[PDB]
Amino acid sequence: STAGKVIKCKAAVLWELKKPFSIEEVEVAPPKAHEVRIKMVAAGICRSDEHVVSGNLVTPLPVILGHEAAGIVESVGEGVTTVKPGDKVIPLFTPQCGKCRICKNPESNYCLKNDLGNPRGTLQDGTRRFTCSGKPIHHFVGVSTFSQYTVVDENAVAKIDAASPLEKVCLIGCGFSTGYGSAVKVAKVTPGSTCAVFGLGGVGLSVVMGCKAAGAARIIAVDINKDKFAKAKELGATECINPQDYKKPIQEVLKEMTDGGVDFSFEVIGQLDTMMASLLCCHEACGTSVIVGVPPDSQNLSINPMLLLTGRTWKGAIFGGFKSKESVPKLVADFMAKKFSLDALITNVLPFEKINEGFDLLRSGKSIRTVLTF
Amino acid sequence: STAGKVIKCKAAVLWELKKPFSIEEVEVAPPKAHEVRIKMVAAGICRSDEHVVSGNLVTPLPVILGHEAAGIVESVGEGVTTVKPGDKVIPLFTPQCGKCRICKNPESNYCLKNDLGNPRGTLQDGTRRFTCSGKPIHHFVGVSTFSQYTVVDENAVAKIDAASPLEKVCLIGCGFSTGYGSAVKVAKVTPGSTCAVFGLGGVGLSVVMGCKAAGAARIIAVDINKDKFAKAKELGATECINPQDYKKPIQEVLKEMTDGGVDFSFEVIGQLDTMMASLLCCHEACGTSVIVGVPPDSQNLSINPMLLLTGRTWKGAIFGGFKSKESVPKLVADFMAKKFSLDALITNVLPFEKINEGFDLLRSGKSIRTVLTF
Ligand SMILES: NC(=O)c1ccc[n+]([C@@H]2O[C@H](COP(=O)([O-])OP(=O)(O)OC[C@H]3O[C@@H](n4cnc5c(N)ncnc54)[C@H](O)[C@@H]3O)[C@@H](O)[C@H]2O)c1
Ligand SMILES: NC(=O)c1ccc[n+]([C@@H]2O[C@H](COP(=O)([O-])OP(=O)(O)OC[C@H]3O[C@@H](n4cnc5c(N)ncnc54)[C@H](O)[C@@H]3O)[C@@H](O)[C@H]2O)c1
Ligand SMILES: CCCCCC[C@@H](C)NC=O
Ligand SMILES: CCCCCC[C@@H](C)NC=O
Ligand SMILES: [Zn+2]
Ligand SMILES: [Zn+2]
Ligand SMILES: [Zn+2]
Ligand SMILES: [Zn+2]
Repeated sequence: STAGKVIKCKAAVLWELKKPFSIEEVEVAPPKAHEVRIKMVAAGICRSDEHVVSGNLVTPLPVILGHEAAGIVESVGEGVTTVKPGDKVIPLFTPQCGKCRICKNPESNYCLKNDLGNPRGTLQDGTRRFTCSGKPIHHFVGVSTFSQYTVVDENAVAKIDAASPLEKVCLIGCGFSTGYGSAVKVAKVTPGSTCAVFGLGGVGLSVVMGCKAAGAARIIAVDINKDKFAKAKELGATECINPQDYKKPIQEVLKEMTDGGVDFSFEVIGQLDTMMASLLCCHEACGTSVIVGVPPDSQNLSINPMLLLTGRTWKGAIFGGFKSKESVPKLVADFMAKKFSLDALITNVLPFEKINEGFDLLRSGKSIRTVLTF
Repeated sequence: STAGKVIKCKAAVLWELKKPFSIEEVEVAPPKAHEVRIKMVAAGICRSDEHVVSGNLVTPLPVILGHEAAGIVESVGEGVTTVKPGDKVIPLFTPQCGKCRICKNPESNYCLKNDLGNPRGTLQDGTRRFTCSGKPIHHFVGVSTFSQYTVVDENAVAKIDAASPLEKVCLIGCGFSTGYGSAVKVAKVTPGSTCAVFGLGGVGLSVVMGCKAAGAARIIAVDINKDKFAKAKELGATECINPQDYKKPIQEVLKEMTDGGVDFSFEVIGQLDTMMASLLCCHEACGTSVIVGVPPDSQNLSINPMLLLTGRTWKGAIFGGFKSKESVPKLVADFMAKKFSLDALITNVLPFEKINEGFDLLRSGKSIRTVLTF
């Protein structure tokens, strides 16, 4: 048994910005009251993990990254009632404490227990459960899934269908839920409408899927990488455009294609130029622009408020606006009923040991989601 | 009769920025086939008219301003079907053509026939109906109500209850509907929510009324002029604060008062600093901030997109988001059914000829709405 004991296991540790992950042996303390230790089965590689490597998203180093994952509960601390050993689960980078102002508000999901805003790199009690040869190792957004075992707070873990294929449903831990929810729950795309989606990674394609589920008439997929277009069309895009092809700014291109602008635009890249273009490309009277991509820390846009006065809405969200713990089981249940499929988003499957290869596939533009198997 | 003939009458003309209006003898052409010539009865003085005088809102000069009004139809073009000579009517500075993409969208109201953004100062056929000593004068927002007679497009006039008191319901032609709608329709203020309203002029007080009607639990009225506070309390505000009383910026004061920020914030002034403060004072995870005020023509806000990414919604609207021609009769009918009262907003009544005194009252902070009688 490992229960009650310190586990020595393999993890991918980032010691320095802009450097490869190091496969280290690390020490993983057992779960305290209201904590859950998880044995990872599958972890996806998301651009947000790469934002930390590049220094675009600041969090304390050294760190174990990883936040899109599925696993099986090895054990639970005192007081835990919602999961138990052997349950299939998905760790929640956005917690759902169920008690804070935000958790009680039916329209919001950014729980006050998150470690996203001002990152400390700990669990909710303010300490770390990882050491690598006595040196302490920071957590990432409470979940740190690029390790064979991790420890997370009870309110940051969801119990899912016992029959769930973890190598696929890990995507519901971040990329798919974020993209799909940004369309169906944050934008609330109306049927018959026209949508523009900027960026066709795992998250952008899931936005395409959500717009299709919502009944959009037109979904205009925008990417500088034309290799992304075939999958975008497969998942419901009606047209694909590459900004590099044009002398005009892409917002003007989109407005001229759509009788003055789209009804719903989504920025799913994380760049200020495209966030501006996404806002400007939605119709000034009836358009809604949603920020999904995470911009580099603390860089500003110059905004003429006249852009909003005529009737536009500009908004953003974390995790597709889904309240994490109650939504994740439902989305997995939808997956099990084949309401949507995730296979098209999973381009590569590698053993955990090949994390760096999986990141290079992401940086190269060649992959959508690489899933790491433990 | 005057039907089919040029009418000679008086109008208040603005010949130059930052100068008084001049009461001039003008000639008003008969209406063309889908136009309506109206005899004015009552016109309100809105800050938006003063924005043109001060150069804050750009429009071609020389011009006849005025857009908040009620009157009696003198004559119609032959293709007119929705009003007749003798009907009471409110001119619509936002038209409702009933045909365009925006008019057919249930959620939007900024009809494509508008002369609001990028104004030409004409009627919808691109021509003008006013002359002074035979030389043309520009219209304002399609309506030009500071004149004893004006001509408007049919799609920019609503027929109202023949029994209604025109010296009161003229406010439904702008200030009241804009504020009220901004709360109930644009923000969709929810029962038990907290709201902050920046600016307590006729429009801001109408936002206070709307938040109260929607059942907000707290309505924090913000004004640098504390003489505006007693009326705000009368109309539903729970608290009134003056930013100048505090050592910290008003957004931080409001966040600390409201467990992290209001659910709905409204900027009802037209200044960039208060648009920023209003955005920042709504809660980062669940807040909605609405721009109502008209910003000055040449200025930008500096916005970090992270402000929206956590879950904020930022939007603007014209005329409270009301589809003008269908809504204005219903709001007049609500008034006649005693659902709300307008008397608190009307602080001064003056003859048309004393228009410059009415603007002086507005500029000195003394009035809410002055209504001019013809
Ligand atoms: N808000 C959230 O809850 C949330 C959650 C997950 C990820 N994200 C963010 O969403 C964004 C997308 O993540 P992903 O994993 O799908 O990324 P990805 O790197 O797989 O995909 C991004 C896509 O954008 C394209 N692209 C890059 N620059 C472009 C430009 N200038 N113009 C047009 N296309 C461009 C790329 O070619 C790529 O196809 C990232 O910023 C990520 O951090 C946000
Ligand atoms: N979007 C629309 O359809 C629409 C329609 C009508 C009016 N408006 C606009 O709404 C705004 C308000 O119109 P109004 O007629 O009520 O104006 P108003 O001048 O009567 O009132 C504005 C109030 O804001 C207060 N104020 C000024 N500066 C302030 C500051 N820095 N901090 C706090 N309070 C401040 C003033 O003391 C005053 O009470 C104007 O910009 C006007 O153009 C917009
Ligand atoms: C609020 C800033 C945090 C945004 C980045 C979150 C990211 C780690 N989540 C999923 O990819
Ligand atoms: C497109 C912005 C122009 C808004 C000016 C509207 C104003 C004239 N209406 C009422 O005050
Ligand atoms: Zn919570
Ligand atoms: Zn992610
Ligand atoms: Zn007005
Ligand atoms: Zn129209």
